[PDB]
Formats: sequence, C-alpha cells, structure tokens
Amino acid sequence: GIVLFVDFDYFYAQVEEVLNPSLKGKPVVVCVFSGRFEDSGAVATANYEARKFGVKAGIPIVEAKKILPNAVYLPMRKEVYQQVSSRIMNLLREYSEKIEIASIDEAYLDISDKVRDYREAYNLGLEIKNKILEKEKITVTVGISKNKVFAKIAADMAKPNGIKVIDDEEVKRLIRELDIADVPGIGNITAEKLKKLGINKLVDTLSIEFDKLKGMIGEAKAKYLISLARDEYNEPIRTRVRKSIGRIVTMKRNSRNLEEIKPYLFRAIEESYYKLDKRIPKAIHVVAVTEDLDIVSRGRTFPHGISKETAYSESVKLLQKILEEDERKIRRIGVRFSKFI
DNA sequence: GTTGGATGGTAG
DNA sequence: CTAACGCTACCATCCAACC
Ligand SMILES: Nc1nc2c(ncn2[C@H]2C[C@H](O)[C@@H](COP(=O)(O)OP(=O)(O)OP(=O)(O)O)O2)c(=O)[nH]1
Ligand SMILES: [Ca+2]
Ligand SMILES: [Ca+2]
Ligand SMILES: [Ca+2]
Repeated sequence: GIVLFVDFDYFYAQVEEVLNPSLKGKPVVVCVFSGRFEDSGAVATANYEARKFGVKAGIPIVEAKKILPNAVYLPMRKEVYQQVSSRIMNLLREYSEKIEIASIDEAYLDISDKVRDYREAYNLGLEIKNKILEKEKITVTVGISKNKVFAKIAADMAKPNGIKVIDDEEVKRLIRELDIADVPGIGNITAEKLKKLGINKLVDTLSIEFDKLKGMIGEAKAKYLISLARDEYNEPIRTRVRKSIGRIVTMKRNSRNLEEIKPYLFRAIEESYYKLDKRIPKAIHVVAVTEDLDIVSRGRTFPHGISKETAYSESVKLLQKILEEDERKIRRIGVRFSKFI
C-alpha cells in the first residue's frame, strides 16, 4: 500500500513562531530550564535560523547562549505544543482513519484507498500540507512511500517544509545509496558498529551473512535492516497505544539524601498520575539520573493496578533501593508507569 | 526451553 | 551551581518461576 508520513517542522520552535510571529526569520531556541543555576538546562529544539549556527536539541542552554547570545530563548510549553499537535493529528484523521500517531510531531497515514497512485498521493500530500498550513500555520514535511520506514526517510530528505514521494523505483535506488546512518532506528551507536562491519548503506546488509549481523546489533535491528533492504518490510499502520507514561525532573543540586530527593520524586509521581488519565498502571519504576549521567531505575509490578497512595509509598521504597544499591549522587529523579489495564 | 519481570541501552 | 532536559517505543539481558 501507500504510506504518507507527516513530521512537523522544527515543532516546538515553529509553534512558538505561530504564537509570536515577530520571531519568524530570526533565531528561536526552545529550552528546558533546570533551575540548577542561571540558564542551566537543555535546548528542546530550535528553528532553522538558530540551527544554522549549531544550536540544536540536547545542547546546554549555556552553550547555545555563547553561540547565539541574541537569539530568543523560550522556556518549553509542552501543554501548548501538545494542543496544536492534537489538533493537527485530528486534521490528519479526516484524510485517513488508518492513522498511527508516532510522536508529538509525527504520524503515519495509510492512504492506500484514498489515492490510486503516487502522483495522486503527492497531491494529497500538498492538500494535507496546505490544510495544516491553513488551519494551524505549521509547515510540515510529507514523506510518501510504500511503507513507514521509507516514508520517514522521504520526510527526512525534504525537511523543512518539503514533500518527497519515493516511488517503487526510487525505493530500490535508496537501498544502494542511502547512508545506513539515515535509516530510521540506526543511530550513532549502531552506525558505528555497522561501519565496523563495512556496512555503509542498506545494500551491504544483504552482503553480510545474517549470523554476524545479529552478532553486533541483536536479532531485531538485524531483521529490520534486511526486510527493508530486500524490499519486503510490510509493517502496518497500527493505532498507537501508550504503554508507559512517566515524568522525570531535575534537582536543584545533586543529593543522596532521601529527604532532599522525595519532594522531586513526588512532583513526578503527581505529574505522572495526572498524565495517566483513567489509566491504571500495574507497574511503577523510579528512575534516577546519576551525577555522571548514568540512568538507573528500580521498579515493581503489582498483581493489580497501583493507587496514587501505593505509588507514593512504593516509589520511596524504590528510591531507597536505588540509594542503597547505587553509590552515586542523584541528579535527576522521576518515575514511570507501565502495564495499564 | 516460552512468558514476565527488573533493569539498562538505543533511537527518535 | 559550574554542561547535558525531556519522553516513550522497542529491544536486550539476566534470572526465576515454572508447566
Ligand atoms: N525537551 C526536548 N524536546 C525534544 C528533544 N528532541 C526533540 N524534542 C521535541 C522538540 C521538537 O520540536 C519535537 C519534534 O522533534 P523533531 O525530531 O521532529 O525535531 P523538530 O520538529 O524540532 O525539527 P523538524 O524540522 O523535524 O526537524 O520534539 C530533546 O532532546 N529534548
Ligand atoms: Ca520527528
Ligand atoms: Ca519534526
Ligand atoms: Ca541516524
């Protein structure tokens, strides 16, 4: 069938531009301030103006402020971005009811029965692009191909404010030419390990004997690269169900003291149980980011769903568990709920 | 020798 | 305080329980 992929352009940043258009065309940086000191924290994202000077997601707000001291630094308003996202995802639903909301900013439509060929798909893509640009002022990039992965790849090639169709014949061309690093699911750690095996594109995966591919990346990514490269890979647009909900916050200073940390842990619990919204988790994990940025987690699965009261007292037992079992001072603390009924 | 649970890594 | 927030899917690993 034919998959159409939407990825909203510089999302949090753009939304801020829609809310304050006197920002458009000059560098905008959306940050998560951590409160540890003046301008501590990270950059959630940045518009392309900012992005031209290396201000991207994940870098400290202070590294960015040295590069672009005069840029606009805006604190992250996820509540707001989520509202816009929700509305756009709802727009998308009126184009195909076979939707998979993949993330806050991306979604896959299976348009197979709304269009006859890729050319009709492209026009639909333009229809969708305008409709969003008209109803939400957000530019997005559309990637259309035979399936999820490739449609995502097309979007990655056209962004920002782009549209790429990757026809059955174009698919084949990329397998041989696309950098494996650009394959969805292939990050730096996997890229590195694949380059260690002479694997640069997809192609060289069909070259390498399966046996030593899983013997570097595990069974899953191995199957994944191959089905992609053999032009099989069908994965259907399945309606997303949220499997875990969590919240994790940053402390004013690293601490090992149970009492200093609790208020942070509870803040997260409260936030999490709120985001849960009618969902009853049977599992809770307290997650701690150490001083050296290792992420550790202690958790517990219950025979039956967890009440907020249970969450509270178990989280503490779990934080105790982390504190006794891990030497390091904790920097960030939070909780995550899974296994909903 | 699967399925579930706890914990950690990877990636987007 | 001294730079590194936030989220969630899926997978890997280990091991204990177990049909
Ligand atoms: N707090 C935080 N938010 C992030 C981070 N990475 C991404 N996000 C949020 C902000 C982004 O606007 C949003 C969508 O992620 P994308 O990967 O699609 O990047 P973005 O849309 O900003 O650029 P776009 O034109 O596709 O490239 O997700 C991160 O490291 N931290
Ligand atoms: Ca995206
Ligand atoms: Ca995006
Ligand atoms: Ca990559």
